[PDB]
Amino acid sequence: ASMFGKLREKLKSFVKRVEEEVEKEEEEVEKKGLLDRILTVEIKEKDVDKALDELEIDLLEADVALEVVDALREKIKQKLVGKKVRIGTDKGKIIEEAVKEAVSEILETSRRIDLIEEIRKAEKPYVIMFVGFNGSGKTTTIAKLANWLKNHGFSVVIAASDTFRAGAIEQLEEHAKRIGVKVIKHSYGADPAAVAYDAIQHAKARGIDVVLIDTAGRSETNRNLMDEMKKIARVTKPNLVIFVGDALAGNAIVEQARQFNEAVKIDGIILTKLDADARGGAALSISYVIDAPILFVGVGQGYDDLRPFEKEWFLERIFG
Amino acid sequence: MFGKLREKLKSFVKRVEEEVEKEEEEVEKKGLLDRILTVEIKEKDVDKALDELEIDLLEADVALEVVDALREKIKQKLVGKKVRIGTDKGKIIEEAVKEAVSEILETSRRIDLIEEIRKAEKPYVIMFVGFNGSGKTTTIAKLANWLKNHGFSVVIAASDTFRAGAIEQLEEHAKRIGVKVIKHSYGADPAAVAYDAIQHAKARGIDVVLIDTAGRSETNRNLMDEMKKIARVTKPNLVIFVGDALAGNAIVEQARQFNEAVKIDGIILTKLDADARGGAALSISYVIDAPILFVGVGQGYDDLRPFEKEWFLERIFG
Amino acid sequence: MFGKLREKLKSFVKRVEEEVEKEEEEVELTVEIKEKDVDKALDELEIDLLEADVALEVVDALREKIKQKLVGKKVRIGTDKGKIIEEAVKEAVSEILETSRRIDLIEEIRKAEKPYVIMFVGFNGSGKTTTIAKLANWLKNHGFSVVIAASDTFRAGAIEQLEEHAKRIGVKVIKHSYGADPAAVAYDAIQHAKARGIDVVLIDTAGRSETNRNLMDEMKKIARVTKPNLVIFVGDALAGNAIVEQARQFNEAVKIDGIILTKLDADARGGAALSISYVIDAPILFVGVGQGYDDLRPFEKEWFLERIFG
Amino acid sequence: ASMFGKLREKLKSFVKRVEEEVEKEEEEVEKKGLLDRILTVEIKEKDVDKALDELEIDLLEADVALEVVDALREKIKQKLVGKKVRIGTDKGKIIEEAVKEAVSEILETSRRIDLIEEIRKAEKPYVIMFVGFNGSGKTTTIAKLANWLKNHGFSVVIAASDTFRAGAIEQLEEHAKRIGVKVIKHSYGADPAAVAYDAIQHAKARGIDVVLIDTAGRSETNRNLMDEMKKIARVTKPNLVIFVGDALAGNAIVEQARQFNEAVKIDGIILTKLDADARGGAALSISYVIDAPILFVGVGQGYDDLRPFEKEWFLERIFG
Amino acid sequence: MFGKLREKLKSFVKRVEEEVEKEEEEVELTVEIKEKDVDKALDELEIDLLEADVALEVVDALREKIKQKLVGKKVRIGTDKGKIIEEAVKEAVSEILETSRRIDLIEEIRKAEKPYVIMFVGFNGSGKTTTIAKLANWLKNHGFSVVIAASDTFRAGAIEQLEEHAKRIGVKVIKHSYGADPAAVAYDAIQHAKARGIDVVLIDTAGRSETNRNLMDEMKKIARVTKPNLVIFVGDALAGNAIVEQARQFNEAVKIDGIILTKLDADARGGAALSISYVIDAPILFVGVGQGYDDLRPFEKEWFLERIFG
Amino acid sequence: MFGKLREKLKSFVKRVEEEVEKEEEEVEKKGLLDRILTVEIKEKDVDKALDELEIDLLEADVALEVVDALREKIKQKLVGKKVRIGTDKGKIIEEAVKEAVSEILETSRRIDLIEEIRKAEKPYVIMFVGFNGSGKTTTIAKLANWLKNHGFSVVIAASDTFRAGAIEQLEEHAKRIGVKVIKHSYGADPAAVAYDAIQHAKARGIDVVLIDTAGRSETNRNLMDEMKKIARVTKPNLVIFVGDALAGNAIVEQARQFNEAVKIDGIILTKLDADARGGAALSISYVIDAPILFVGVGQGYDDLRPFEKEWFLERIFG
Repeated sequence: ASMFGKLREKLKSFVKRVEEEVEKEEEEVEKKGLLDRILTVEIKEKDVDKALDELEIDLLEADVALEVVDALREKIKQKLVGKKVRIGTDKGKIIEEAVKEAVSEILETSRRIDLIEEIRKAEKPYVIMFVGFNGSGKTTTIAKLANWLKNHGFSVVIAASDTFRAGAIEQLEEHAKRIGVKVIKHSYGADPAAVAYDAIQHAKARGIDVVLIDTAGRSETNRNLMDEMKKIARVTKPNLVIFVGDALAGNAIVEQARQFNEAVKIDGIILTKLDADARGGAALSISYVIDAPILFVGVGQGYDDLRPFEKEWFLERIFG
Repeated sequence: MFGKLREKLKSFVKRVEEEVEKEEEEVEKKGLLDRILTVEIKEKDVDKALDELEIDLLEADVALEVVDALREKIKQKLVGKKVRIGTDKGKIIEEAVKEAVSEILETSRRIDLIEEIRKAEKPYVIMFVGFNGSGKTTTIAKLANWLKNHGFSVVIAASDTFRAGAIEQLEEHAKRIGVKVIKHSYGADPAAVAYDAIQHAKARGIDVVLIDTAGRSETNRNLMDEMKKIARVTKPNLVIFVGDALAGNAIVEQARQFNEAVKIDGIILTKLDADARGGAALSISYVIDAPILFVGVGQGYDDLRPFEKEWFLERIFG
Repeated sequence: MFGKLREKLKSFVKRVEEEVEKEEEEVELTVEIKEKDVDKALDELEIDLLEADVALEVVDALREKIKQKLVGKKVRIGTDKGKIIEEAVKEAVSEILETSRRIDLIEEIRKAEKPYVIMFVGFNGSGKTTTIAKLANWLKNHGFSVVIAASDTFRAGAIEQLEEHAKRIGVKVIKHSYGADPAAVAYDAIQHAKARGIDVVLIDTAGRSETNRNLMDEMKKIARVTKPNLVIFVGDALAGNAIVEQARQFNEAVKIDGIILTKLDADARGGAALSISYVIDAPILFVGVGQGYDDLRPFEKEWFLERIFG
Repeated sequence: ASMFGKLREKLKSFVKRVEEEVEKEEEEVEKKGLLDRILTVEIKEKDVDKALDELEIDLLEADVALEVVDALREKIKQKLVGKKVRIGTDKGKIIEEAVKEAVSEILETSRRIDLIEEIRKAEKPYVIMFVGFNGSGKTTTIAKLANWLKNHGFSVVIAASDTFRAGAIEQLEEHAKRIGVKVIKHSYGADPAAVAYDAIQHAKARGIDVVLIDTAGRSETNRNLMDEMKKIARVTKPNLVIFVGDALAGNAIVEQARQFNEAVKIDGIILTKLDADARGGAALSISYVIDAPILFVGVGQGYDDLRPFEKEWFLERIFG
Repeated sequence: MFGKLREKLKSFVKRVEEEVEKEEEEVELTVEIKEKDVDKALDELEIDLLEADVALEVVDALREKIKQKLVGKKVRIGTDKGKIIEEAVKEAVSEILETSRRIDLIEEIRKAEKPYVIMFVGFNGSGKTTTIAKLANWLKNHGFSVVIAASDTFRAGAIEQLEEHAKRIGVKVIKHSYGADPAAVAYDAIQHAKARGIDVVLIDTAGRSETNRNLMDEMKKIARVTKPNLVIFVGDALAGNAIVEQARQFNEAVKIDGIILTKLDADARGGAALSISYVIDAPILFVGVGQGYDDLRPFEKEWFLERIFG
Repeated sequence: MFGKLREKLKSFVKRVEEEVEKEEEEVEKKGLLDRILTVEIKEKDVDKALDELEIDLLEADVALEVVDALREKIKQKLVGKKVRIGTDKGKIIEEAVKEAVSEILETSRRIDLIEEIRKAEKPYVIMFVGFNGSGKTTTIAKLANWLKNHGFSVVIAASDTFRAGAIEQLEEHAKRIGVKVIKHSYGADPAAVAYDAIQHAKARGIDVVLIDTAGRSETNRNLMDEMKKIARVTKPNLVIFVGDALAGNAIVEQARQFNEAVKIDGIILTKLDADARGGAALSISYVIDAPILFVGVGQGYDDLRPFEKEWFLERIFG
């Protein structure tokens, strides 16, 4: 549980800095003998500004996207400046509350997504396309989501559209064998869209609820991964596009999502290896940047270690 | 040769046949054979088969754009069509497919090379684009020969300036057929060399200028930007994309890339005689909306042959 | 130096001179230069210029100017045609070097609310790191306080070199740990300058992409964070087959305000140096003509023209 | 503790196969009515040979070096063939005992090394050179060994001869700061041997017991990592050369050690991330191939998670 | 086909013929070829052969043989010099193709305790995978049972292709999971062949290093595990600037017993094909002269010589 | 220029001085100044300083072999040496260092180029080895000029067959000084071209053949094997390694690699005038046991200058 340790440390450091400025403000009032007229201080811009400048530095070093750093700064500044604190109250809690609110607001996307609700109301099959670079944990995630879907009453078939990774496909089939879901695949190096469109036809004929599409995570010979993704999305017309990312790649995940998003619009996000994320700045940033909710998080190597995302659990982890 | 594509078009016909058969058996059931002599193909008859054809065609390297256009050209040529109960549906259905494929090979311009040249103010400038290993260099030698045998004078610009090997090869074949090669020093500016060739052609009253271009980015780097610069400077009458037909997994995407930089007027496919798949070759004209002008069906100078849509269709449908 | 450029401009002038003489000797009070006198020479000039790394855009603008100055120009018989033609050409070249805004660095710093923030862009090997040290020295010698941000965070070597030079000339370098966020370091440096009333902050930036993401995006991020007063492209004049394309690329991401060309003194072709300002629409501010600190010289259009013609 | 799971599974499978052949042999005796004359069976070659052929296949797939596969086969064959088993005894235990012995014999190197004993008897400083490719965990290991050495009464200095990795050096110094040991370093890209020779001079003058040399784990521009290692070894004349390897790189660790060994002779081995090794074939093979004992193993991310190697703990892990 | 080789051998013959005629016409019962008659032509032959991909070792051996056959040779006046010289040259070339042991494959299989194990070595693109299928077909057509080990474990594509061809010709392929240990697969295949009384096991191997370790080491490991009856190098005849070096490399790790050259029919230079057997000291066993199964032909020295001379 | 090396040799002298001073102060203590006029340098006086010099020299790019040889040549030139109490030790100590450095520059053969050529049976064949960017090509042009100005006829073989750029450059400079360049087509066999050059020289009675060689592996590939093949075929009288002196982190290791393939007889260092470090330049002759023959101290033809050990020592010790 050194989880989000670096983010937590920088937010903690900000709170302390401001707290100490507020404390000087109180002592000034006490010293000047103003206690016969005033028992509160009003947080001023000079109490926060340097602390805000250093938070910008610290958060950028902690992998927080610039956009999110700016949104956080202004929310906090707006919540604090002019805020009245009575001498002898816990100023730390008042300051931390503003930060916590700002962070919580950062986690809001213009759409929450109830996966089960979305599938139930939809004309079957409900088609989910996965995007992401190799190493993100896409393949395992798809098996785990299949398991979760099945455990919730839905039938599922998987399209192996990662056609050039015979290893990944073999893995995919072993897991799918173990959970009783079918994998549709063609020959090595097959056309990814044909494979997926095939899995869709299979789903229609056998009345399967959900089609999950495993995709490639690198470009093969002359044609962009992004182009291939657009072609799969044109052919399969997904109900939902999920971006998969490795929480440990703090230096790349937001940018990876940005690249995919420009090609095929992301509806939802899944973060793997989150339990091992000792930093947290990227994970905190991604929903905001892509304006898409995090649907699931990987917190272990077991099938039940793919958990639906809960905002409050995430905040608990950041703040303690 | 095109066997794969032909295998797939063949099985689609078979599947539609089986559905039409059930349509007839259905008429049989209601004991209406005594008064109804025809059934009309319904969408329910072609639908699953069309989905299967989409799969099959994508796996055979047919571009998405073309697969979608084919589905609709066919789906609409069959649905509502009346067929005679008891006859062989095979001819009829295959006919519609054959038509759809034929329309797919229609581009918005046809190009009569000799006619375009004669009417044009000399020199007529032709720019070739394409990646290396598609036989661009040899193609340019062959096309030069062809133009001469039709009475045009020709000069070639060696604007593939970083490939000394290719340039040597080019001068050989050019000396062999009595055509001049204009070249500068190693690593010269491609546009400068081609512009130079053009001034020479004006001065000496040459009919045709062929610009041999690079087929890879140099260190500087970008191939597409280099092609843009050459087109800007030389203002080509005609831009021809050269591609190796055996590269079914690439050739269409190659053309798309060049097309975005400099608009392609015509296509030449090499090694087409050896193409036993044909999805890409079938796709390229539609995707780029440019006619295939010649095809390479051998290693002889006279194996670069004017493209005929009809020969192409025959090869497909056997 | 600019030898190749000079040789081809000279042949063009002599080529037209012949046609003009050959028209003075067609009369026999004035002779008029005609289109037929400049065309073939212009076309050959185009070939020659392209071979000397002159950007096409610049080649075309030169054609246009030379043509509008010469065609229809009437000159007295007996006069020196070669010199009149060359003067036209020289005017054309001089206009090519004229940018939509000359820039007085010192004036811009003084009239600006401190700190004046300069962001450098360019690829590695362009002399960026050394150039920043020299510019810092120059700025100090005109009585400005200076601080340098080591935002080239993945090159421990270049940062040591920077710190050594800076120490010599009494300039502080701000740096974080290895591979730090470049925008964070620059922002930090700016907060310091504010706190210390420093006049100038120089931002040293990466010159390659990391196992990470586009150099171009990184530059945009830095620019957003620091809101530079001035953005300066650094380029190596010997890279005639590259620098103009380099600057186009950068200019696309973050608008360039001025150019510094290094190793200019060794440039014996010059087409690229002649082109770069016109193409990016930014003045050349300093040129590097040696390895000494005083070898980063403020740029003079005149000096450049003299090197080109004679 | 899916630790060494794949190796364990293949050895288990071998035991079962032979056990079933022995069981048929017993039933044959019982069936033929020979119980009035014989109450034991003698394991024959035909009882083991196919099982031995499949063990060779299985062990090669489990990353066991060929050399070790051959040694294991012959030891087992020799222990089993002609072995007398009384009907009604536990044949499984008898067969497993032979396998366990063979495996244990495989772990014997012509030298065990008592590190503390070696340092105490030596003219100070005792110089240890580390070799290994990047990603092996060399740098962290050196800090941890420094800690262990210090906790055992020895003073320690570290040479930063990994001169081109400013990141790794910074890490190295943070850890060394935390445990109170000095790091000697020069400028970026400095000569690795000069740095190490410098740390040795420092050690002589201040009477430090141990010098640890952090080395590069990749070739820089034109000159082989192996050449650089030979040059460091010529200059520093180490008392001990330790090869560091990432237990998770089952496909490479034995070969990595082989390459280094040919250049500078390895005295001892350290395996990191062993606790996470779900295979075990390489770890089992390395001592034998290089004829060098494993001195320490990494079983966690804490400083006390670098543990002295014990053969019996290793066998316990393999067999259960 | 072998055109380049033919052209240069022919010019050498004609060059010496002149010197010999020019010596018949110096007498006037016999004329003796002298060193001064062959030297300059030999030196020019050396240049020409090196340019046609003939290995230096082979060029030198040819010099030696041609020289020992011609110098001091006395020929009757009136005789055809060109033909006598050419016969010498032809003998030299023929000896170059003679290896320290011709090999009768069928005989070796029959007289050997089954299974006879063949291990193939070579780099990707040499036609190894296709060649193994064709060799399997050939072996079956002579009444041997065959099984193939898919030890090229990191190429899912090539293994599918293999399995397709093999299925056509009634041959089983043994394979494990993706990226399996190559030696393990081959050993497995051998245990099967034993169990099933199969005559021949063909081992298909990798033709590049993985994110792993040297192809050459992998080949040694496989050879140790399988103790091949025969090791066969496969090479693409069109790779004249590579194949001999390829075989040297392999031969160094695992001794090669024989060679198969593919695409031989398209080879219009031939220097490498002429060289490979002499250099590695192994016979060429089969040549690929087309895409049909019957286009893997047993190799005939005579056939090769006829293609070279006429 | 060589400032780094000079900085380090300078500080070693200073450290030995300080120790010798303590030796004298020690004599002072025992009140023996009245009868003893000299002290002899002991190993305890040079030891720590020699360890420091090892560090300093390694960091300055001095090869290990040379650092070790220097330590011993010095340690043995100083230990046991008597110095005069009260004088300046600086001259004395520096003298020993200067000597050690001088011996380090001694190779087992000296090479008089003109003399070796005159006595040899023509053509005298010289093979150049080295990696690209070390100025091999230009060096060969300059050396050609020099040979001519000393009355030798020269032909050059263009065996750098895959670099059309370099070959053009070479022909220019060669035409400029009236020397012939023998070349074949692009990508020709280097040994064939050089052998060809040699036959030409015999035929036309040329004194000297200079073989321009490749400086990188081609796709085939190996550079060293290619050099072996060329030496085997051409049987060089002399093999010269060319290296850029500014590459202090590489040049010695480059020479080692070539030396292992084909034994180097002499060395030419380019851009030496710009070398402000000098550890590598100081090291190379010893490591390879081959004399530096010429040095490049400028861009002029006459800036390729015969090497003089004495000039070199002066440059170091100022």
